[PDB]
Amino acid sequence: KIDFYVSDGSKFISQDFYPKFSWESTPEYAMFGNGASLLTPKEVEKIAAKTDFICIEKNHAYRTLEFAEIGAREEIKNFKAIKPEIKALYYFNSAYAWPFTSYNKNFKKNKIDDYPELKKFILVDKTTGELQHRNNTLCFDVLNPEFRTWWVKTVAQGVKDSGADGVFIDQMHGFVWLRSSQKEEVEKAMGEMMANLKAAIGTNKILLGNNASSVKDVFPAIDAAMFEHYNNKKLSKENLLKEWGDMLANAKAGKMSIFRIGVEAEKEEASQTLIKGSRGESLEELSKERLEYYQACFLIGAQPYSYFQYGWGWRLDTGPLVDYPELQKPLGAPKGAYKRLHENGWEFTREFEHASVWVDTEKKEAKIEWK
Repeated sequence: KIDFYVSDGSKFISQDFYPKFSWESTPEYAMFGNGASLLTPKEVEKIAAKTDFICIEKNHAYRTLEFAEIGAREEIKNFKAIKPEIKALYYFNSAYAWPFTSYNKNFKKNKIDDYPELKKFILVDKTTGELQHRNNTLCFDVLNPEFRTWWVKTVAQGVKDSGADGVFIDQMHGFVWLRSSQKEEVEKAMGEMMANLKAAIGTNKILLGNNASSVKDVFPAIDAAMFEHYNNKKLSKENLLKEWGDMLANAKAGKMSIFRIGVEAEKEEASQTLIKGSRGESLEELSKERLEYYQACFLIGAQPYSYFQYGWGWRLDTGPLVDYPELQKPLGAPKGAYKRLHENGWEFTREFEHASVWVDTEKKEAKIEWK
């Protein structure tokens, strides 16, 4: 059992441009943005002391540095100055035309008709002739080849401008539910756009596909994938079990996995009715109560170059600054694959050099015993 040992006895072959990795403690990925401001230097140290593998989210500091990719560029620079080994990822959505970057600034209801060349990249509602939207965010059309070329170009420009080590690509679906008859064409178009992005990107850049581990046409192009656990089904005992096999398959293919948990996805009765700072306090408390269970779920399936993300959202103030001491306890190399304790139960165990993991994904209990 070596630091690169895959749970099935095979060996992980990292590429040279990948993030640092070790089993010393629970490996951590942090992903965050704050539309309001840049991180203070103290906050950069807090996050940089937690993670060597970070991603800046869709609107970071846009309200004070005008454009999200300028926010990202600022954090890339601040983190790498103090920790040159840190990898920092840009963010870009494949589907929702968030107007936070310079690249997307014209996808607004007051600017888009000044840019007919860009409007043509968007899905139109056939009955009304109006643009499809969600809270007035428009929808890219992956079936449109001029859009795919523009998008690849735009993503590469953002990575290059920001100096990031790669990009987190969010959304895989291609709004297929609005064009269900062309599901096959949507899926191939997505895979093709992702393949073209990987080729256009510098060959030392990490391409991370959110929820892409099982997206057959996209998998060949990505170096990394996130498991986002955005709903109840994703958190089901059956899907956690599936995901452990997916993490193995990612490892075998040379790819990184991010196992992200946000406790907001539980819809715990604890948060019902609450708003503002009060809702925040309840979600933080819930993250601290649930950490052992969710840490165990990751550890059961952990492979080399897999990382845990934790909190209760995607912001600077939903986890990265929060002290979770169990994520810093000594872990060590795993001692082989997990075990399903007995047939048709949902208890699983795994042992590491400095810890024993038990988790019941049916009754949502866990115990990590630290040595």
